[PDB]
This record gives sequence, C-alpha cells and structure tokens, in this order.
Amino acid sequence: AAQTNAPWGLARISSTSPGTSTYYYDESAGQGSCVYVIDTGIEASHPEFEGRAQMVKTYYYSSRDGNGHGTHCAGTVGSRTYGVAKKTQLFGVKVLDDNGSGQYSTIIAGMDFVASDKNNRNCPKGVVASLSLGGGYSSSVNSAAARLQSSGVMVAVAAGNNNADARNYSPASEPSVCTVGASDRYDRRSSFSNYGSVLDIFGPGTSILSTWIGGSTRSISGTSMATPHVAGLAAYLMTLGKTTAASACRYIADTANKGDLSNIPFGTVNLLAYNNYQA
Ligand code: NA
Repeated sequence: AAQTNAPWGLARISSTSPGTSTYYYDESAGQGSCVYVIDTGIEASHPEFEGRAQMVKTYYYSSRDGNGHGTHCAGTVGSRTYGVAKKTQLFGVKVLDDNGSGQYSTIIAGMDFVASDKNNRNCPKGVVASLSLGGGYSSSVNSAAARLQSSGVMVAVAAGNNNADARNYSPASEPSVCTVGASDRYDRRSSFSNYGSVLDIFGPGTSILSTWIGGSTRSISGTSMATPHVAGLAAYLMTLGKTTAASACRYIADTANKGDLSNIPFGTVNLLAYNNYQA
C-alpha cells in the first residue's frame, strides 16, 4: 500500500533515500497490535484516530489531553494520515499534566500500570509502549522502564533534547529499552537531539506534522516526535511477525539504513529506522 504526499518522516522510514514523498507500507498496518502512549493523554475523539484510541488511565483530575503533546505522539504512532501503523489500537496513559510536566513517582506508576493492564487487553500481535518524556538520571525511573520491557512490552523512549550525552538522562539511559534519537529531513542529526553510546536508533524528529487537540493538526519538533515513529514501526513489524517485543529494538537496528546520517558524533550509532518494505 502507498500513501502519496505523506509527511516527510513517514516517507523517510520506507525509503532508502531522503526527499521522497510516498509512504509505502504493508496493508496489515499494525492491525492486532497495541501501543500505549504514556504522555499528556490523547484526544481519543479526533477523527484521525477513527475510533482506535482510548484513554485507559489518568493520574490527574481529567483523563484528557489539555496540552496536545500526547495527541501528537499518538498520531505519529497510528493516526490515519500521520501515523506509521495505521490500524493499530492506541491506549492513552496520562502521566503528564496539561503543562507537559510530571513527577517521577507518577511516571513510574504509569509504567507499572501498563505492564499489568496489558494482561486484560486483546493484543494478539504484541504490545508497545511509547515514552516521549524524560528528565535527569534516576535509577528508579530506569528500573521502571526495565520492568516494563521485561513484562513483554516493547519499550521505546526519547533520547532527550539537550544536544548532550544521553547517559545523563532517564529513562533514556536504561540499556534494556530502545532509546531513540532525532533526525531532520536532510538526513542530519536534529540540532537538539541527544547522542551517545546509549542511543539505539534514530528516527524523524524535526518538523513533524501530526494530530493536535481541538481536532487540529500541527508540526513540532523533538526526540518526542522521533520516538513514536519507532514505536509505530515496532508495532507494524510485530504484526507482520518479523520480530517480537523482546527483540524489536535489535531487529530495527539490524535492518536500519546505515551510515546515511550527518553530524553523528563518534561513538553514536549511525542508524535510521527503515521498514524495508518491498512490493
Ligand atoms: Na537500549
């Protein structure tokens, strides 16, 4: 299947060169998989989700996304027009407030919540969690991510937007999860993206068009945006039966486009997520 005039990031992940505008993917499109978006929430009613999204838990007064960040990431995972895995089921976990902020203890709890909750959902193809958040190093946060991964959920986390070594950030620095860096439409490491040996893979993260609250859309940038392309990709691949939760991160690195990125510091992988789609 192909999506013509797609957002640049979707085209990039199904291509072997930058500057294309078509997103080629298998029609299964993630059907049967589930992706947890652990963020500000998701505006489930957005037409773009076509009834495939729902809030399952909030750590605040409302289960809603008063910010839009969560909605945006969610859309990159699996919205109709803007998503990687167009037929995936989405679940929202609101650990972030409407200002886009949250305490570690609540983030931890949201993670522990997903590892249990998945037990009562029908996700035949596998389960993915996308965490577009992070702060200063915390072995507790790290350990929460490791548990989530250990439970059988494919965990993808943002590397952080400090133009610094991700080893100093959490959950970015947790080795057992998939740490995602950002790139731009010219195949350059995004100027804000973190780097370092802890990174696993890069994805499109500068100028990413996606859903927004109020039934709108907008373009924003960050490792937050790249994260969902990888989470969406993992769901897609799981559905196809190419890989599993415990082995998605490695598989994506194994089949990525290699050495194509510029501005990559020595010691950081030069790998760009790629779906290897072939008609
Ligand atoms: Na890792």
